[PDB]
Amino acid sequence: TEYKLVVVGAGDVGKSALTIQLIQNHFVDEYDPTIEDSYRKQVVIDGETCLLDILDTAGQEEYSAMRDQYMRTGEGFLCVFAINNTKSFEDIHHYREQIKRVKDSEDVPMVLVGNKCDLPSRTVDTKQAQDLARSYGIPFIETSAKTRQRVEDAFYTLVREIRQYRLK
Amino acid sequence: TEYKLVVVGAGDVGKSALTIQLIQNHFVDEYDPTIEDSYRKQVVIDGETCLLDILDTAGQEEYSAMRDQYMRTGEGFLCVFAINNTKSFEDIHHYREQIKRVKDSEDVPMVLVGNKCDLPSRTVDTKQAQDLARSYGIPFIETSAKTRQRVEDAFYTLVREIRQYRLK
Ligand SMILES: Nc1nc2c(ncn2[C@@H]2O[C@H](COP(=O)(O)OP(=O)(O)O)[C@@H](O)[C@H]2O)c(=O)[nH]1
Ligand SMILES: Nc1nc2c(ncn2[C@@H]2O[C@H](COP(=O)(O)OP(=O)(O)O)[C@@H](O)[C@H]2O)c(=O)[nH]1
Repeated sequence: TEYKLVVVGAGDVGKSALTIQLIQNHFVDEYDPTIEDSYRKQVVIDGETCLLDILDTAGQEEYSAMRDQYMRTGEGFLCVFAINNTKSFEDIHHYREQIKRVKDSEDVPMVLVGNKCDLPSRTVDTKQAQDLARSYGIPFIETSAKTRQRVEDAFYTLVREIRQYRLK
Repeated sequence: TEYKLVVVGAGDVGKSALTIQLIQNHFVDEYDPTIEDSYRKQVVIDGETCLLDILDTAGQEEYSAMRDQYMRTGEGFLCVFAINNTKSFEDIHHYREQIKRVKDSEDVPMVLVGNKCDLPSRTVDTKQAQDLARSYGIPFIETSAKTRQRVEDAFYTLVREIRQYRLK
């Protein structure tokens, strides 16, 4: 029943930073007497219980067996690039296309995120990213994990996209 | 075709340390003109191409949707405890039992690893661990990522267990 969110994108774009900040602000301790220690942590976003996973394909993950499994399991995807890393923006399309193939679906809940919007060394313009999101039919949000701008907004937006998809 | 190895165990036992050390010693750059950049890194152990994944269930992973997927995908498991952490040893049985349920199999290639054997603050005796491995019918090896003792031996042993299982 939980909303299954997957954060995906190139290395070093801030996927871990964004996810850690989200957890810090949204984790709760839940009483559950059907488990050994009687309490478990969960993340609740916009009234919805959420599971969170990060899909990397670089570094250690260039050796993983699990890429396609993450894409099959995930329900909605936060597609992250960094606004000072043109290659990370170019890499978005590959991840989206892979997700659609693995899920065998034209309709998958996604949000495009341009992270590191605090930085002055921008090489990806807001309009380039807007154009990409418009083509996909999805929201685009600029965020900063460093300055804590729109981090919550990005995850809330994805939760809404999943909720809408579940109504279809 | 690749051998799919999963490293599993409690938090802080040295799963990342062991895996990083293995990769450092066994990664190769492979020529493959069917991919964009023409080269990809792979890990080769005992002549076998291997994929590597780490299954954690604590910390960030207490929020994951992926536990059972790791267990279904993995072919052989390196079940790690630390010899200065009695709880991590007690936790092994739960992981093994979960793996067997998810895989719906009584026969799964595994190796039991007691890591941190460099430490003088031992609370898990070699004989306790030997007894557990004997019950399961699997090898037991003590390792140290810090002093680089038997790290390669642990992964080679698991590769042999998988190879034997593939012959059945
Ligand atoms: N300036 C800035 N740095 C960030 C931001 N988010 C992450 N970083 C830094 O970018 C690097 C990569 O972040 P990380 O979370 O490890 O990225 P991942 O590899 O995508 O998980 C780290 O040094 C972070 O501190 C951000 O919004 N602004
Ligand atoms: N003394 C000692 N420390 C180790 C050894 N392996 C890992 N560590 C330390 O134990 C801690 C946890 O290791 P880590 O690889 O992060 O464990 P994981 O959470 O199971 O992936 C870190 O501080 C490591 O440096 C070992 O063989 N000996």
